[PDB]
Amino acid sequence: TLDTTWKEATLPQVKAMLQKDTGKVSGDTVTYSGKTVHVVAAAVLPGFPFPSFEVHDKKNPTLQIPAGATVDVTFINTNKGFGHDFDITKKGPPYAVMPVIDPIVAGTGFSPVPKDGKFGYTNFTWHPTAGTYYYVCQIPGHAATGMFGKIVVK
Ligand SMILES: [Cu+2]
Repeated sequence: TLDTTWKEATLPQVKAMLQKDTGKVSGDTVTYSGKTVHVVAAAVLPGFPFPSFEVHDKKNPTLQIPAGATVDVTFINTNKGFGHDFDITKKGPPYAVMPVIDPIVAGTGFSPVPKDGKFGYTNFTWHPTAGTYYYVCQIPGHAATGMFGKIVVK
């Protein structure tokens, strides 16, 4: 039930997609509003620390999403040498080297490692129920060393 469908994007296409995130930054939180919201996350953008996810040009920010919203997530793997995944779970940190995060409520399989000047990305839709969730990478050791962020659906 994980999303294992990866589309190819060049760097300009990646940038264009990153700019489509509909959240507003305050502090270290990205707040979304409206009936449908579009989260665009990337794994380790240039200039950002490994390992981390970036959303709206912030490092592992907390995503604030309205209860009742349909969440369209775009996940892009911009990180050379790694096939990061993006999985949403109720299980919080700290994470084991091999995270035990079932059930995964929405998310992806492992992404392709970047190649041919191209990056893998994917889109999935999530209809969350109010609560605190986390977006996590399951590549061994990544979540244990900080590759995760929080989602507050309220
Ligand atoms: Cu990772």
